[PDB]
Amino acid sequence: TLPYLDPAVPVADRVEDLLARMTLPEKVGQMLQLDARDGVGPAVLEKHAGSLLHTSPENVLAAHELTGRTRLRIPLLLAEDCIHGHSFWVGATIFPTQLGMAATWDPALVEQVAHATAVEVAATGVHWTFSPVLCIARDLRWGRVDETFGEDPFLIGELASAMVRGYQGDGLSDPTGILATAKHFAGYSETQGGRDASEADISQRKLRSWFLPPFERVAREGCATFMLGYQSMDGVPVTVNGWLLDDVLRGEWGYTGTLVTDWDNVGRMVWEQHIQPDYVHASAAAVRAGNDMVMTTPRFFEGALEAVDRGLVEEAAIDAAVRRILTLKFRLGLFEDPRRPDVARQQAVIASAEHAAVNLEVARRSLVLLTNDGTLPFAGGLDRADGRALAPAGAPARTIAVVGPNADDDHTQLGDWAGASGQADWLPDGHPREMTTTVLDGFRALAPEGWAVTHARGADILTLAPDQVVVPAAPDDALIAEAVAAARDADLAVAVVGDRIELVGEGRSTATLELVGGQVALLDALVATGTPVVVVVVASKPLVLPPSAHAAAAVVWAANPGMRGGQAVAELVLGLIEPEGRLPISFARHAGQQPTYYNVVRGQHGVRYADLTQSPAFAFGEGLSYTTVEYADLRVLGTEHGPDDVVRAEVTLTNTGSRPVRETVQVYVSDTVTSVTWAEKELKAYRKVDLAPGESATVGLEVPVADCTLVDAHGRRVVEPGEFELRVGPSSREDALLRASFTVAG
Amino acid sequence: TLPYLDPAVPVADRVEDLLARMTLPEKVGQMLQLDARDGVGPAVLEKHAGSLLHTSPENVLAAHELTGRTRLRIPLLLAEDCIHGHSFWVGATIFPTQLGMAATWDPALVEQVAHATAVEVAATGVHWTFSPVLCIARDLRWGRVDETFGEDPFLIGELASAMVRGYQGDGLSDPTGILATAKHFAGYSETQGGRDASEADISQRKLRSWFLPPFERVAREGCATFMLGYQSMDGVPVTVNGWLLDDVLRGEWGYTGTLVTDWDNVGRMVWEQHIQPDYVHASAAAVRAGNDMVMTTPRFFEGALEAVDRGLVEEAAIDAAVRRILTLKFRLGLFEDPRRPDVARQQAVIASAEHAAVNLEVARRSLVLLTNDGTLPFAGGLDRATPDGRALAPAGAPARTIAVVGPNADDDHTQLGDWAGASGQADWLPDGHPREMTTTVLDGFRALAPEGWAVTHARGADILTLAPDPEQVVVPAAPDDALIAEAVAAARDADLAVAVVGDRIELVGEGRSTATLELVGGQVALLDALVATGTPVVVVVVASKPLVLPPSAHAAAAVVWAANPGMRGGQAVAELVLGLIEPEGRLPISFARHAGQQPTYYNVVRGQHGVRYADLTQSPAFAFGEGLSYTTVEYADLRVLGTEHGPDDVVRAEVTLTNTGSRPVRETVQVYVSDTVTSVTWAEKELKAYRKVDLAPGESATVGLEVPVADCTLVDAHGRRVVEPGEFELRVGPSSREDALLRASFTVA
Ligand SMILES: OC[C@H]1O[C@@H](O)[C@H](O)[C@@H](O)[C@@H]1O
Ligand SMILES: OC[C@H]1O[C@@H](O)[C@H](O)[C@@H](O)[C@@H]1O
Ligand SMILES: [Ca+2]
Ligand SMILES: [Ca+2]
Repeated sequence: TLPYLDPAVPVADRVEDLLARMTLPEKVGQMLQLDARDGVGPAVLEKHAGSLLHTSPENVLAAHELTGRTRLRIPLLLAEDCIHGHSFWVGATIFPTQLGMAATWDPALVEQVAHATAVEVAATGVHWTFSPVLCIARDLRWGRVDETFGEDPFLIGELASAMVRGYQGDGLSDPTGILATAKHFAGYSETQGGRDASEADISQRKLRSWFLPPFERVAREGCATFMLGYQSMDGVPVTVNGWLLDDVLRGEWGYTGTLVTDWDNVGRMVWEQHIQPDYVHASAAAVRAGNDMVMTTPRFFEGALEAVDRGLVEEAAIDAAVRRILTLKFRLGLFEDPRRPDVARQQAVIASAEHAAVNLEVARRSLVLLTNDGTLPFAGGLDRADGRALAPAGAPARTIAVVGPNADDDHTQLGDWAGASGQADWLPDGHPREMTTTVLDGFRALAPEGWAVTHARGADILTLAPDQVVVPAAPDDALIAEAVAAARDADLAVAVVGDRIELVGEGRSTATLELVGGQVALLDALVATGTPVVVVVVASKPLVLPPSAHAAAAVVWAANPGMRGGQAVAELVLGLIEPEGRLPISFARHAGQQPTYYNVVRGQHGVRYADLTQSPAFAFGEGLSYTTVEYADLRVLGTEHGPDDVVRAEVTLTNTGSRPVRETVQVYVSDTVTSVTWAEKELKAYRKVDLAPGESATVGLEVPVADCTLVDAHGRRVVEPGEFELRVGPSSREDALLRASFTVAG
Repeated sequence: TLPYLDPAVPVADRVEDLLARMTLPEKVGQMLQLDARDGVGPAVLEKHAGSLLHTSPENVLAAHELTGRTRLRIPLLLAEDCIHGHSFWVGATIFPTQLGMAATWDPALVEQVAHATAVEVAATGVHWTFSPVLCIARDLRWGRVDETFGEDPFLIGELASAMVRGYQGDGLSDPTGILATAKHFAGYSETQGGRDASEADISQRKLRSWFLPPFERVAREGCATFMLGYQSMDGVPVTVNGWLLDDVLRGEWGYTGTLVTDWDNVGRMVWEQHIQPDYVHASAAAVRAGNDMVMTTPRFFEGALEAVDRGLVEEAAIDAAVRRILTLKFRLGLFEDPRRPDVARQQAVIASAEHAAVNLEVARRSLVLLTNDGTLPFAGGLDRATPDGRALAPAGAPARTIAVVGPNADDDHTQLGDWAGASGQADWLPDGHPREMTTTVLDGFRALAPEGWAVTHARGADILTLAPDPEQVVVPAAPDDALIAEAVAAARDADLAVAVVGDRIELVGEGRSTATLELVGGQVALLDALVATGTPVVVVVVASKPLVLPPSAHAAAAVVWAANPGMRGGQAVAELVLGLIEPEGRLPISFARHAGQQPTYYNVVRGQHGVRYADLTQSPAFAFGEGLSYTTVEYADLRVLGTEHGPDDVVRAEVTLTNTGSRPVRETVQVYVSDTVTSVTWAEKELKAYRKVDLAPGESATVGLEVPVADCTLVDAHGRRVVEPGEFELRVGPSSREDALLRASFTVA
């Protein structure tokens, strides 16, 4: 012999050949992507699926052998959520969540993570990861903030671009490359009340301004697939949104990649949005809008059939989709080699030592030290003789009390979309305990031999009940008394607090942003012992911390740091490493304070709620080191530019302290007068700079003029001639930014 | 002639004769509305202003004398904020705020308030009120929620239409009529963060869905002027927003009234929104967009003169604006009668007996009883001997002590709310209105309590002080142990504790949004302590807007929402607590449990994955429409009388109500429409009609309901309001709570 089974015939012909031998039930199924957990058998055979997701290792094998038993035997596309590591492979390297990786501000490192993940993923016979996420964290209430790279469009585009580069490798012929997905196109992250897939009150211009830039960048860099979001946007769900799918994605951007809906997007139009009366119309509408893959809407099988029967859609539309789908499978060589799982390769690469080393580096670089009264690094800092630290001169016997509900919780440390977070029914126990170092484990392994590490759960967070729902745990006096006694008997109290899976993720938005359960009572009682308290926040997203946390000696943000996270936290507290992370997201002081992202649009009357500052608790870009860096002399080198030039500048940094630092210099551009209202400033560039104690460096900086854009009326992204301001410094706080003027002429 | 002074000459000819004699500075000046507080001399003489606002009484007489000294002697328009009464006339009738009056759900009553206000205003020489407010209260953080009629487009249209009818009376010839203003067109109440005039991230469809309907109503009913909002909307401030001004207001609606900007809109485009490099270009854009009156941007005078000289705008665009302004003045007859203030007329009508009686009725009907474990009406309820005097001690309660506590229990300024007296916007009333005209909660209990009862008072908490910014700043007061202990001691020696809690002016209004919605200062500690005494506590909320109440308030005996009830509000609360009146009010707005719970307005758009926040219910603390009486009312037989209707038809229906208790009630029956399946995502339900029913104890009544099919619309994609054929549910009950609502379906083919 047949022509579609001939690797000498071009793709287009083998497509048309194969299409000609397919029924209409087999063409409809070729768009289908079904849940493998409801039976691989009926999905490959009765329905004629083109793809499977959520496929356990046994079902992966079973699917390949059910393919030999179909009539034409089209190779399946096997897709999995490999969100920060091979999420659901029992012994895989699990990395920090995307939010924790964003704090490294290190795209070369994030490339390495995506590549490491791809090597592990390809070994298990999965071709397609639903990753990276390009949503922008603009409402902290949203449950899925942990899955974003934060609140800046530019940083998100940098890190997601690096993820796509790493996953896909060299192309459709790389053995260890996989298909990436630009995920939740577009606007899914800012919906009413921060709720999951409520209405997005987002106009075309608002979408173009803060949501589309990351997607457009990966779209022109070769991201293989895009995934359509759940949410209705200005009344119209993305699945049937011709403006976004056609005029933008296919039209303005010229994107030739493949589209997959989100889970039951077609069905939800019936029973949840109530914009379709039945599954035949719903199927029909999704066909007209230009969908390729329909994810987990089984009724789309008979729905799209009943709909071509009753003439609601022609057969020639189904063909257009099946054409782009089979084109992809043919371009991967899947009819030649279906990329079966190779057990020998699994044993060679999965959880390899060099993957663990990548994971440790991200962990170490992602921790953000937020406050520090000088208690850290503990006891002045430690050296090693890896290996155990030596006790410092004059600190022979110290006790570190590690307390709080997240101190030894390795499930919460891995976060959502990993292990037993719930989307895979084949890991009820999650990942092997030995692969994860909790905060407790980290101090126990690295403390000097004359030191002691004690442990006390000090608070619970919650229990489940029916009204199903989270019941916050009361403060529990015996539990707190025990943690207090441990702190009263120690030199340092390390309180590990945060959230956990029932307060994170899909359907689990939160309204208060506060520590649920006994944690606030715990923190109050720990701080009142007078033992210095380091608050380590292991949580999916930024939380409102209580006053006692701002009275504590130090605060470390760890954002679900993954499998080596506890090692990094212990190294940071002991001074075995220097802090390097910077916030990719602002921390609100109160849920009502929002919006707290740094790029707020000008215009407000006043600067202040009558009852509350508008200053965020912690701002985008901020983070401490163990030294002090002085910023001085920002000079724009030639202040006049045309629309294709580059703004070049210099700033001088001085390490005026006693320890080395890797500083992250941040470059913001402010457009002084704009035709339409615009952000007060936007991040456009950054540079990491290594500085030895006492070393001073003059640093070259650099922003393309073609990036100093806004979206005007009509909706064009243009550079507008006028005065500009360059703002350079260690964070987004205005009292930390040097500034210098420049101008763009026509 | 001169023909412009000839009332025999048709108006358009008089306009055109006067326009032709005007210099360019005189024409630009006619577009200025200047702040009379800054000096009435330069405004009228040097700047040739067409209008003044915030004009003190001595400045009103001065303004007329100055007009006689100008070249053209064009009579001024004197405009004022008369927002719930003549706000800034030292002894005028101050009614409840708009949020207070909305709880009455009574447009005929609201029309009488506006009429009474208009009679008082017109006696003082003011021609034009910047009222009513049509904004929709959709973010409770917003500082101006008290200026709205709540969160429902339909109720806002009803009451805003009543205000416009009352103010304007018989029209331009009516001596007690005044111009109304449809204020903050449009989208000003839902901006980022609930902040004052941040970005409104409002698309065209959303603006049409929830914000435009009440503006469209009063525009076709003849509202004389529209005020353009501060805020930038999808990048473009209303002031220069061609889609809103031309395509909608003057295109689709054919609106022919006069436009006025909000305060310094034009200049704000330079120094605040940063969309204009200088005032010349800001003035030019404002003229190009089609503005008429430019409020309090005095630099518009030079800027527009430079803009014409440099050729940025054509002089004929100025002429167009001056034509519309002059036409209004001619049609009002200001060139024949400029409507001088009248001292004899002031004495006749201001703070009159019949105006205080309208005030009393609004106040009584506005209180909302939200919770009640049976403690109310206190001691079983009282009677009067004398529909005015003290109540008599009832059977079984000869001696009772009432302890009136709380920061707002005796504070006349807070009870009147923003936009009244000493609220800040007028500088000639330093002590506000005369103390004796306002009955505080305390005053009311002291006047109504039977002879053998005693009324005590303890301030129990402070709310705030002011301080300089930790770079003018609200500093929440600490809980004060002595002051708490004094209110605790008063409560322990009492039968009932009436805790009057809320906010005050520094936590309310322009530039004064709130993030937490909680009671500020020592109020929470005071409530905790009071509830723990064992004496039953009635929590009375005198505040501008719905506050999140602490747990102790939900454990108290009863909770009463009063929303700044005006000068008689304390009489009303005392009467309510004593059972001298029945509760009638119903919430025009929902109460959130936490700022992070929003949105909590009843008409939320479908689509959410899940029902609740993982840490918190989405159920509001109190919902749109609810409110208790002192009796019980059953809703029984909801029946749609014929379920087939077409585009011109009327859905009719019956429901049966029974007063199964021992006490009379005026119940507010509420009618909601749900569009079961829509082409676009839409609200789960919307209020479309309501009706008040009187019921004596034991009485039943079958009640007829009608909703025009032409109101069961949605805004589709393409953005156009249409009834979509299909299935609908009719939901009828005493509130917007789904478990209080009978339902019946019907079809619109
Ligand atoms: O499992 C496949 C998909 O399930 C969905 O419900 C989530 O929104 C996506 O994040 C995910 O890729
Ligand atoms: O005072 C006149 C006007 O300017 C501003 O202070 C307010 O936004 C308006 O509501 C008011 O009508
Ligand atoms: Ca500019
Ligand atoms: Ca319908």
